[PDB]
Amino acid sequence: GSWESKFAKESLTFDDVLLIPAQSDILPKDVDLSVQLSDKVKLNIPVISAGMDTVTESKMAIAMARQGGLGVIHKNMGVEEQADEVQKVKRSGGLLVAAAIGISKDTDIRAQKLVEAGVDVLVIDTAHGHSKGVIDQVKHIKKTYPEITLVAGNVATAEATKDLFEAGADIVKVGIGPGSICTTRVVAGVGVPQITAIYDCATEARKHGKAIIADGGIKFSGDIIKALAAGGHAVMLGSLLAGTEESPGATEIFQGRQYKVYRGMGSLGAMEKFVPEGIEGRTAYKGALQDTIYQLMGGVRAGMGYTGSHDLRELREEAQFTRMGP
Amino acid sequence: GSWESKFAKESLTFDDVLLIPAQSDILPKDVDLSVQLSDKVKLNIPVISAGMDTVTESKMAIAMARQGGLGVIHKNMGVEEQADEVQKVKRSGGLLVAAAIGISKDTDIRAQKLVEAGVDVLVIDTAHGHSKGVIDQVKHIKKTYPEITLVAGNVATAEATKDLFEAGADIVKVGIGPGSICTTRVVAGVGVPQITAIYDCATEARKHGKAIIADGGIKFSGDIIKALAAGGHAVMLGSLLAGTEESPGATEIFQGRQYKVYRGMGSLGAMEKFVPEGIEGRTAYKGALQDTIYQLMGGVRAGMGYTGSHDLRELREEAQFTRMGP
Amino acid sequence: GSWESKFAKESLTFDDVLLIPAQSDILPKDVDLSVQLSDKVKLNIPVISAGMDTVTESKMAIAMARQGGLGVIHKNMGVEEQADEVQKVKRSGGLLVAAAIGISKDTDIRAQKLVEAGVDVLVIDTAHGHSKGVIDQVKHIKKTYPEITLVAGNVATAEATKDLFEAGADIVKVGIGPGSICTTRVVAGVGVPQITAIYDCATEARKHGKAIIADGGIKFSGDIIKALAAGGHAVMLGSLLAGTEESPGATEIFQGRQYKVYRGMGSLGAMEKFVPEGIEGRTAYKGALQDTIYQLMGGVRAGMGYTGSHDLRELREEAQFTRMGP
Amino acid sequence: GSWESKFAKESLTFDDVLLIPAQSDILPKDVDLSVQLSDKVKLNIPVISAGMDTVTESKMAIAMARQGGLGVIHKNMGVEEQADEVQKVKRSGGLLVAAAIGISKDTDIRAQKLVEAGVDVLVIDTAHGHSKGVIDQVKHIKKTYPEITLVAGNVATAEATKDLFEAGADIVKVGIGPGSICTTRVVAGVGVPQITAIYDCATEARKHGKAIIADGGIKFSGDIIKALAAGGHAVMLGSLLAGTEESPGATEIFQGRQYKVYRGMGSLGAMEKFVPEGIEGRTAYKGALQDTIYQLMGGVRAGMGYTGSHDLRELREEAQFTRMGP
Ligand SMILES: C[C@@H](Oc1ccc2ncc3c(c2c1)CCOC3)c1cncc(-c2nc(Cl)c[nH]2)c1
Ligand SMILES: C[C@@H](Oc1ccc2ncc3c(c2c1)CCOC3)c1cncc(-c2nc(Cl)c[nH]2)c1
Ligand SMILES: C[C@@H](Oc1ccc2ncc3c(c2c1)CCOC3)c1cncc(-c2nc(Cl)c[nH]2)c1
Ligand SMILES: C[C@@H](Oc1ccc2ncc3c(c2c1)CCOC3)c1cncc(-c2nc(Cl)c[nH]2)c1
Ligand SMILES: O=c1[nH]cnc2c1ncn2[C@@H]1O[C@H](COP(=O)(O)O)[C@@H](O)[C@H]1O
Ligand SMILES: O=c1[nH]cnc2c1ncn2[C@@H]1O[C@H](COP(=O)(O)O)[C@@H](O)[C@H]1O
Ligand SMILES: O=c1[nH]cnc2c1ncn2[C@@H]1O[C@H](COP(=O)(O)O)[C@@H](O)[C@H]1O
Ligand SMILES: O=c1[nH]cnc2c1ncn2[C@@H]1O[C@H](COP(=O)(O)O)[C@@H](O)[C@H]1O
Repeated sequence: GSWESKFAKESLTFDDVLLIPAQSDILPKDVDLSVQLSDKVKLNIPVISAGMDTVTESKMAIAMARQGGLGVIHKNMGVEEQADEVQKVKRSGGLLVAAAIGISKDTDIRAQKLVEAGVDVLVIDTAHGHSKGVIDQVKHIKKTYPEITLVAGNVATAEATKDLFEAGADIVKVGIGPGSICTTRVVAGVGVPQITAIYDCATEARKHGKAIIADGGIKFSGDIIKALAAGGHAVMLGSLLAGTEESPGATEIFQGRQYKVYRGMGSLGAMEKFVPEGIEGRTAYKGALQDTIYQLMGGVRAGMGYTGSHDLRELREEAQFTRMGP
Repeated sequence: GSWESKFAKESLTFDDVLLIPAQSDILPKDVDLSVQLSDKVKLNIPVISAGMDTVTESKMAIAMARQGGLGVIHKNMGVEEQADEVQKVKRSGGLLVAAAIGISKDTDIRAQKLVEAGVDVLVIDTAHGHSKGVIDQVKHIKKTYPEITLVAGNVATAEATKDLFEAGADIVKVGIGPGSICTTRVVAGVGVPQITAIYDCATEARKHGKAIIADGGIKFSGDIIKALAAGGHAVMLGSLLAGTEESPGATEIFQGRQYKVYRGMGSLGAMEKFVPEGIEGRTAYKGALQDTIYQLMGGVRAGMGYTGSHDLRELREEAQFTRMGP
Repeated sequence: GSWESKFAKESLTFDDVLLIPAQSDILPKDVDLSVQLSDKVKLNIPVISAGMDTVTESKMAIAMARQGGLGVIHKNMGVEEQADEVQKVKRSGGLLVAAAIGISKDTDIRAQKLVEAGVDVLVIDTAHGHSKGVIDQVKHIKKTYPEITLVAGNVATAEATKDLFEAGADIVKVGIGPGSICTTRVVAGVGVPQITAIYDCATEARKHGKAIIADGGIKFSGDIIKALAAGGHAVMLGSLLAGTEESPGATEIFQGRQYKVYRGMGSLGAMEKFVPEGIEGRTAYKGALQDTIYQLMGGVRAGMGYTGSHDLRELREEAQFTRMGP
Repeated sequence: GSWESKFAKESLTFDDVLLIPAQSDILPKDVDLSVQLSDKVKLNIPVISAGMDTVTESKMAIAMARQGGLGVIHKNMGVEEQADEVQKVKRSGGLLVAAAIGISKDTDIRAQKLVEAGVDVLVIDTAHGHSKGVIDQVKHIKKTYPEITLVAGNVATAEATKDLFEAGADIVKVGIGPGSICTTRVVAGVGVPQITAIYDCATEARKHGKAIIADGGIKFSGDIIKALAAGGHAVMLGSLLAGTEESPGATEIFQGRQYKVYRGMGSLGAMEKFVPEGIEGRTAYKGALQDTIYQLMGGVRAGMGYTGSHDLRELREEAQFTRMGP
C-alpha cells in the first residue's frame, strides 16, 4: 500500500547527470535555439526571465525580448504599475511580454488591466500549483480571456501536470524547491530534484502535446541544456540574470566590489502570516544582459554540437544522459 | 545465515529524503497539528521538549504546554527537586507535564514522588531501551502505577519496539545515535539512521495501535514533518529549544554574542565509570520559546499544505518521500 | 524507446574505483612498461605528453622520448614553426615524435610540412571527434599519407570509437570532459566519467585489434594504472607535466614560490567566436621531467606488483577493480 | 569473462556502516574482551600495537601486554637491537611479545635471534602478502621454528587468506591501503576498503578455523568494534597509539602545543629504490597508554552492550550492520 511505497521513489538533480556526446553533423554556431511554447508564443532562444522583484520589470523584458527570449513582470507592486510595465515593452517594437498573477481577490482586476495593456501570456505564479485554489483560478482565466496564453505552476509531478493541463493551462511551470534562493526544502521538507521533476512532468506533457517550463536551480549554461534535454521546452532564470544592469535592483558597492541584491519572492523583504520560504542575498554585478545571454547560449550551442542536436525537439526527444556519483 | 546477512540492511537519514508535493485542498494556516499519544494524553502541536539538563525544567514545560506541547523534566537532579518541578507546571493552569526516570535503585522512590505531584506521563529515559533491566522496569512501573501513561526508550528496531509494547509501554521512544550532541556512532560504532529507525518502529507500532516518539536529529522544521511523515506521532527536540530563554541554562556572552550552553546527558558535565557518549557545546540565544515554535510549526503547516495533509494521521499514512544523493 | 532510456546509463570516474591486489610473481622493479600502439610506434613507458601550448614543444618531446615516452607538438603556432619543432626531436638521436592537426583549411598544408620534417604520428586534435568534419578528415589523412600513424579524437563511446577506426584511425583518443583544466562539463553539460569512457571505448577497440589513448583526468600515478587497467594502452598527461622545466611555459615567482602557467587549449588565452571550454591557471614548478616520470612510473610499477601484472596486456585484460563510495 | 567482471565488485569502509542495536542481557562493564588468536597466544583485550618505528619498541609492548594486549617490535633497526627489545618485555613479568620480519637475506638470522630472546609470535610484515617471496618465507619459518606462532600479511582477499593459511600461517593480517598514513591508494591505485577486506578474509578464515588481524584505518573506538564485528579477531592500531608517551618517538613542542611524530613504514624517513607509499606527519601527545586504552575499550564495551555481544565470538558471528550514505 501507501505505507510500503513511502521510500520507493529515487530522484536526480543537475549535478547527478551529464549528457552523452553523440554523432554530430551540425556546428554549434548553426544549431536552432527556437521553441514554440503555444500557438501564439514562439521564442528565438529557450530562455525566460523570472517573475521576481530583483529580476524582471520592463527593462529586463525589453532586453530579453530583443535577444530572442521573454520576461515575466512580477506581481509584487501596484495593479496600476504592473499594467504600465506591459505597455512599455509593447511600445518598444511590438515585443513578446508576460506577467504574473496570484489566486487572491486582486487577481480578477489585475488580469484585466494586463490584457488591456497588450500582454501575450498570463502566469499563475504560485508556490504550490497542485492546490484547489489554483485549479479553479486556471479554469476562470481561460474562461474569461481564452485568447491569452496561460502558464500555470509551480508543480513537480505528472499528476499535478495532468490536472493543470485539464483545468485550462497551455504551459505548465516545473519547479518545487530547486531555486538557488529557495529554502522550501529546509523549511517545509518538500521538494523534487529538478532533473526528475522536469522528466516526470514532460512525460505527462507529451500525452497532451503541451509545453513545460523548467523553472529554477540553473547555475550555468550546462544546466540549461540538461534541463531542456530532460524534457523542458524553455528555461526560467532568476539568479543568472539578477546581476545584469537590466534587473530592477539598484547597483551598490562593498569593499570596492559591485553587487546587485537578489532575493526570493517568499523572503521577508518581498512579502512586505506566512513563514519565510526564501532568503535575501547579494550577487556580483554582471553588466549587460546581452553578454550574459551570449555566454549562456554559447554553452547550449556547444552542448547541442556535442549531442548532435540540430534543434530543441531532437535534444528533448533523443539526447541521452549518464548518471555519476559526487 | 547471520554471517551472510551482516551487510544486507540499508538505512536513510533526514538529508537523504524529501516529501513529494501532492493534491491540496487545505491551506497551511488551517491544517490540524493535534495528536493523541495515549488515552489520557493529547497535544495541540506534535512537539515534546527533551528530558535534558540544558533543555527542560518547569519553565520549559510551562511554555511548551502553553503553546500546545509537552515538556519532560530531566532526572539529573535531586529526587525532591524533580517532584517540586512537576507541582509548578500543574499550579500554572493544570497543564500536561512529563518526567524522566532510570532503571537504578533510586527509580522506585523517584516514580512515587513524581506521580504524587500530579505528573501525567513517566519516561524511562535510557541509552539502550532493548536491555533486560529496562524490560523489567517497564513491567514494574505499569504494575505499580497503571493510571500513569508510560513512555519507554530509546530503541531503533521493530523487535525492540515490539518487546517494550509487550512489556507495558504505551509510547515507544525512537532514536539510537541521531542526536546533534550524540557521539554514540563514533564511540560505540552503533546507530540506525533516524528516518529508517522511525519507519521500522512505526511499522511495528501500527500492529499494536500504539504511539512512537521520533527522538533526535531534527535540525529544522523540515526535519519535523519528515520525522512525522516517516511514522512518528510526535517529535522530541533538544538542540532547537536549548537556545530559548525558557531553558535552564544561564545566558552568557562571548565576543559581544549571546550564547546558551547545550550538552548531552552522556557528556562528562552531565554525568557529574561510563565512557562519555555525548559532548558539551554552546548554542546561540534564540529568545522566547513562542517565537521558535511559531517558526517551526509554520514550516510544518507549510509542508502539510504541500503534501495535502489535513492532519498528522494523513501525513503518517499517505505522504510519499523521494530519495536523492548528496 | 529513447525517452525511456534517457537516464539508464551509470558511469565511473577514477575516485570511484581501486585495483584489487592479486597473486604476484614479479617485483615492481622488473615489470614490463612497454606498449605497441601501432605497427610503427612502440614506447618503453605508456606515457604521452599532451598536445598543449603549456605542455609540449621540442624540449618536452625530446625529454619524453629519452625517458621512453612520446610528445605531441601543439598546433597553436605558425605552420613553419611546428615543422621546425619536429626536425629538432629527430636530430636529437632519431627519437619518436608526434604532432597535432585540426579540420580547418590550414590542415592540408600543415600535415605535409610535419611529415616532411620526419614525424612518426599525426594527431587529429578535436574537442568532438564524433563530428562529420573529423570523420572526413580522418579518411583524407590516411588516403594522402598512409605510411604515417594516425591518432584521432576525442571520443567517449563505443559507437564513436567504431566510426573513427572504420574511417581510417590507427589509435582512438578517449576523453570528453575529464581534464583538470576542462570546463566542458560546466559550460556544455556534456561528458562521460573517464573510467567508463576508457572501458566502453576499449570494449570496441578489442573488436578491431586497435589502440586507445586514455586522455585526461589523471592527477597521480594511481590514476595512470587505473586508466591503463580500465583498457587504455597509453596515458596522456597535461597537468602532471606542465610544471616541469621542459614545458614551453616561462618560470615565474609569486610570494617566494616558483610557478609555471598551465591553461586549456579552449581557454581565452590559447584561442588568441567560440565560447571558452577551458580555464587559465598556475601550477607549482616540478623541476626536471626525469624526476616526475620516475615518481609516476614507480607508482605504476608498484601497482603492477600489487595486481601481479607482468606487463600492460595482463593489466588491461585481467586486472579487477572494486567500486566504493566517497 | 575477466573483462566483463572488471567493475562487478562493491566494497565498504568504516564510515559506510553502523552496528544495529540488539537484545541485551549483559552490561558494558561485564562483557568479555578476551580472544584466542592461536593455541599458544591469548589476549585480555583484542588490541595489538603496530610493527612501526613511531609506534612499538619494548616500552609500548610492556604497557600493551600489561593492559591485556600485545606489541609488535618493528624491524627498522639493527638485528642485535631487535633481539635486545624482546628480552626486556620477557624480563618485565613474563609478558606476551611479538616481532616483525621481512623476506630478504637478513630475515633467516633475524628470526633466530628473536626466538632465542623468548618471542611468542613472529610477524612477516610485508606491503603485499600475496607475493611468491612471502609464500615461500611463510613455509620456511614454520619449517624452521614450528613452536612459534606465525602471523603473515598484509592481504585483502579470500584467495590471499587461503594461500597464506595453506603455506603455514597461523594468523592472517588484513589491510591493503586503509592506514591513516598510507598513500598506496594514491600512489599504486590499489586497495580494498577495510570493512569488506576484513569480511572477505574472515569468510575464508572460518573455513580453516584460523585467526585474522584487522589491520589499519581505525580512527576511534567505534571503528574497533566495527572491525571486530566484520570478522576480525583482534585490531592493529598505529595512529591511535603513536601519541602516547610509551611510543619510541621523542616528545616535541610547536606553538605551545605538545606533539609526537608518526610516520608510515614506507615513508622516506623510515626507508633510510622503492617509490614512497607512506607519509611523515605529527600527532598530538596523548599521555599514558593506559588512559588511551581505557577510553577505546570503554567504547567497545559500550557497543557490545548495544549489540548484546557477551563476548567477541558473539560479535563476530551474530552482530548485524546497516549501510548508509555520506
Ligand atoms: C512564503 C512563500 O514562498 C514562496 C514564494 C514564491 C515561490 N515561488 C516559486 C516556488 C516556491 C515559492 C515559495 C516554493 C516551491 O518552489 C517554487 C509562499 C507564498 N505563498 C504560498 C506559500 C505556500 N503554499 C503552500 Cl501549500 C505552502 N506554502 C508560500
Ligand atoms: C554515557 C551515557 O550516554 C547516553 C546518555 C543519554 C542518552 N540518551 C539518549 C540516547 C543515547 C544516550 C547515551 C545514546 C543512543 O541514542 C539515544 C550512557 C548512560 N547510560 C548507559 C549507557 C550505555 N548503555 C549501553 Cl548498553 C551502552 N552505553 C550510556
Ligand atoms: C573552446 C574549445 O574547447 C576545447 C579545446 C580543446 C579541447 N581538447 C580536448 C577536449 C576538449 C576540448 C575543448 C573538450 C572535451 O574533452 C576533450 C573548442 C574548440 N573547438 C571546438 C569546440 C566544440 N566543438 C563542439 Cl561540437 C562543441 N565545442 C570547442
Ligand atoms: C614503500 C613501502 O611501502 C609500504 C611499507 C609498509 C607497509 N605496511 C603495510 C601496508 C602497506 C605498506 C607499504 C601498503 C598496503 O597496506 C598495508 C614498500 C615496501 N616494500 C614493498 C613494497 C611494495 N611491494 C609491492 Cl608488490 C608493491 N610495493 C612497498
Ligand atoms: O522565495 C522563494 N522560495 C522558493 N522558490 C522561489 C522563491 N522565489 C522564487 N522562487 C523560484 O526560484 C526560481 C529562480 O531560480 P534560480 O535561477 O535557481 O534562482 C523562480 O523562477 C521561482 O520559481
Ligand atoms: O549524551 C548523549 N548521547 C547521545 N544521545 C543523547 C545524549 N543526550 C541526549 N541524547 C538524545 O539526543 C536527543 C536530542 O536530540 P537533538 O535535538 O538532535 O539534539 C535527546 O532527546 C536524547 O534522546
Ligand atoms: O580547454 C580545454 N577544454 C577541455 N579539455 C581540454 C582543454 N585543453 C585540453 N584539454 C584536454 O585535457 C587533457 C589534459 O588532461 P589533464 O592531465 O587532466 O590536465 C588534454 O590532453 C586534452 O585532451
Ligand atoms: O607507509 C606505509 N604505507 C601503507 N601502509 C602502512 C605504512 N606503514 C604502515 N602501514 C600500515 O598501516 C597500519 C597503521 O594503521 P592506522 O592505525 O590507520 O594508522 C600499520 O599497522 C600497517 O599495516
